[PDB]
Amino acid sequence: PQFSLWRRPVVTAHIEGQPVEVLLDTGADDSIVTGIELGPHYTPKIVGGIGGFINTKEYKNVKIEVLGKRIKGTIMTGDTPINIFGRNLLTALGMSLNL
Amino acid sequence: PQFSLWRRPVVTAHIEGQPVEVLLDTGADDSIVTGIELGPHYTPKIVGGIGGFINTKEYKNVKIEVLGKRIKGTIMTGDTPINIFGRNLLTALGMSLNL
Ligand SMILES: COC(=O)[C@@H](NC(=O)[C@@H](NC(=O)CC[C@H](O)[C@H](Cc1ccccc1)NC(=O)[C@H](C)NC(=O)[C@H](C)N)C(C)C)C(C)C
Repeated sequence: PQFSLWRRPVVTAHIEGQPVEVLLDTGADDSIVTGIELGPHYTPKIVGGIGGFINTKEYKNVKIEVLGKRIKGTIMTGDTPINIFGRNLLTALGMSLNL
Repeated sequence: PQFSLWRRPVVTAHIEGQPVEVLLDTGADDSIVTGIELGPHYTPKIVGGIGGFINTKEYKNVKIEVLGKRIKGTIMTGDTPINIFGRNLLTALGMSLNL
């Protein structure tokens, strides 16, 4: 898998069985997703960026299958315009930015 | 170079001579920076981010020297909390996201 980046690096991930489209973001410290409900045990958290900050619901031990791999990881749920797979999951997949 | 992503892929860039700390961002289609002076021949653009939109001044063909390569591209000036070098400049550098 190599993303040349001429187009957004989006891929399909299965987060606890749900297919979700996701952007591979090296500029994101965390992974935020909308549209999937992961349940009642989470930690309110806040994440910020261009535009401001949003409130998120942080989940642990989330089962995700992306690019042919199955990893367990932390996902945040919240008011996001696009689903993001941040650096915490990209390191878990062994993905790297190269020049 | 290879940037594994255990820490933020922040690098040093010179935008028309001016140095600035920049985040190489695959989740950014555009490059937005702040604290750099540019040529008042800009066109107002709007840029969306996590939780919001900010007012931007768009400059075309700005000369940039980053990661030892000289490049040219559109950079947006705005009150961004993080200086971002998006895909328009990453592709120009020849960067790739790899698994
Ligand atoms: C916990 O600490 C934090 O929250 C840290 N924040 C971060 O790490 C945040 N990183 C970030 O906020 C880094 C920026 C992200 O990569 C977003 C992703 C995005 C794309 C499209 C639409 C919406 C959002 N890109 C953008 O905002 C770019 C400028 N937008 C665009 O390219 C538009 C869509 N053309 C994440 C929370 C998303 C910190 C740097 C403040």
